[PDB]
Amino acid sequence: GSLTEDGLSYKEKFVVRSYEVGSNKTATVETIANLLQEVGCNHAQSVGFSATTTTMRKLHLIWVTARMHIEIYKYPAWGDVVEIETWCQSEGRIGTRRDWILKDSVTGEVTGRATSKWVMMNQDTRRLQKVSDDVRDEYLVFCPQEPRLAFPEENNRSLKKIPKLEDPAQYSMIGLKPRRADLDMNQHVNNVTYIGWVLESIPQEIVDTHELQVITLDYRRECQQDDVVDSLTTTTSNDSQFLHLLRLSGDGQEINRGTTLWRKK
Amino acid sequence: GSLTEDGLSYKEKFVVRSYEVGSNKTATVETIANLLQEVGCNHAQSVGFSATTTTMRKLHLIWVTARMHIEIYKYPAWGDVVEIETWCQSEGRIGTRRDWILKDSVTGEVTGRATSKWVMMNQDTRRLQKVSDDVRDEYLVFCPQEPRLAFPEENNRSLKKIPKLEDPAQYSMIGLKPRRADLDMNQHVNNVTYIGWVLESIPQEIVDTHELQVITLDYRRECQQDDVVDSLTTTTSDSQFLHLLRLSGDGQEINRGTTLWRKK
Ligand SMILES: NC(=O)[C@@H](O)C1CCOCC1
Ligand SMILES: NC(=O)[C@@H](O)C1CCOCC1
Repeated sequence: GSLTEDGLSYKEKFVVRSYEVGSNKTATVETIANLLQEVGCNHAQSVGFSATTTTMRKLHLIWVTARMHIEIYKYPAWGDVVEIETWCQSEGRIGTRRDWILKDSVTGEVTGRATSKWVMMNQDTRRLQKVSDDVRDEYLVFCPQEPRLAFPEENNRSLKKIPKLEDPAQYSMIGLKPRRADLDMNQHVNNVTYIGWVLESIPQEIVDTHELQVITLDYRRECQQDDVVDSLTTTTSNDSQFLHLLRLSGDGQEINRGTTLWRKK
Repeated sequence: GSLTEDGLSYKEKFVVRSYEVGSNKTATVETIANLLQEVGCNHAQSVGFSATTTTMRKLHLIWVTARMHIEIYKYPAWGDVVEIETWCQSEGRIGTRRDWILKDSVTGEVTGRATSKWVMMNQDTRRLQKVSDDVRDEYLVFCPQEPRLAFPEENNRSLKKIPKLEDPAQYSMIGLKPRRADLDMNQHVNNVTYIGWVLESIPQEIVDTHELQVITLDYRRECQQDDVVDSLTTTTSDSQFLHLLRLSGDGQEINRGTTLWRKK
């Protein structure tokens, strides 16, 4: 991969692997989400990060994902080349945003797009905070100055408020636990794992007859390595919509909430 | 990737990804095993196998992994380029073997090696059988004629008999279940997932102070999408462990194995 000519965005190509595809012989949404995470990581490395700056490290500060929104029009097939372009943007003192555009390498057509909201937090106390001016200036030299949005629309799905699923849930998948493959290099549960856990409570019949078009996921609390999770889903709706909830198996402490939109195959 | 000049083996390079590494910032054994599986699929595609032959499809026959043995000397770091060479071999009517050699792209040094034993079976009845004769012919044109072994030493770790772990196990991880990411394109549990489940019963302290050097795994029965598994481990000793994967209810055996670990 490489930064574009202006140095304000980063591009990388990926060839879809055999174990990365589902029953349709096309990449899963978890494969897509892992690839977005990989291109984001390579973008940070290319401009001297890690995404902590020198000031953030001095104050034990980290960037944390608050929301992830993905819309896929076409899943790349096994063996296809997918090109992803990503960039970051400052959102004042609220936090930062990372956007992605997915394209078919052969045709150049947009096959998907994603946006994520990030908030600043003390690594030890877990206390969120607004962005300091010294930090804001340090990453503004790597972001475009004029707004560049993957989701520019007037009232788009990426910014919609998500409600809390009420008991009883229509569907559920109980006793989900992360294994070592679900942990990143810092022994924290990978953000993509939660996408998988949310989808576990979608019945196999929807999965077999529909394609996932949109997923919006809020991250409220982290699942520890020794925590057990319950995945809850209720139909809110040819299209099918669902409301999701991930909560701890015991006390019922909320860890995630989301919505998915599916279309008939 | 591409087949070598003689067309009897296949090579592919891979750049290690951020989510593919563990605490040591080096690729996990599950990442390694996924890469071997990927180079194996690309080798089959390149010689027209889509690993069923023409006669196997009409007869409802498939190749199934019976044993997987992996020995790693150095795990590639995040960002490194690893080159893997793989080839197949006929083992008479017992079955077939697929071997791999892992190398550092920059130095050309061997950083690991793997071998797998495969058996033939009817995909419906799940009944094993001796390969054939008219099927051996179709495979032998894509394999080297003289023996080429990733593990050539006479009576080596890859061919050792594995015993059954006796209850009570020293360590255990119970209630393991596969999710959709653990399934392949045919809705079967990926063979690499069982490697992960075996390692789940190794205490975090061994993982934090040792590096996995060798793993040998026997595949006895498949875990269905709706099955629950218990992972059992006992120290037999470097550190060595004996492993058992069995169904959470009846205790039906699905895998057995051994791992050897070195102090970091
Ligand atoms: N590192 C990242 O960009 C993560 O926060 C994302 C990656 C895509 O899946 C959702 C979480
Ligand atoms: N397809 C294959 O080569 C599999 O049978 C292997 C892959 C890596 O180790 C576990 C089993």
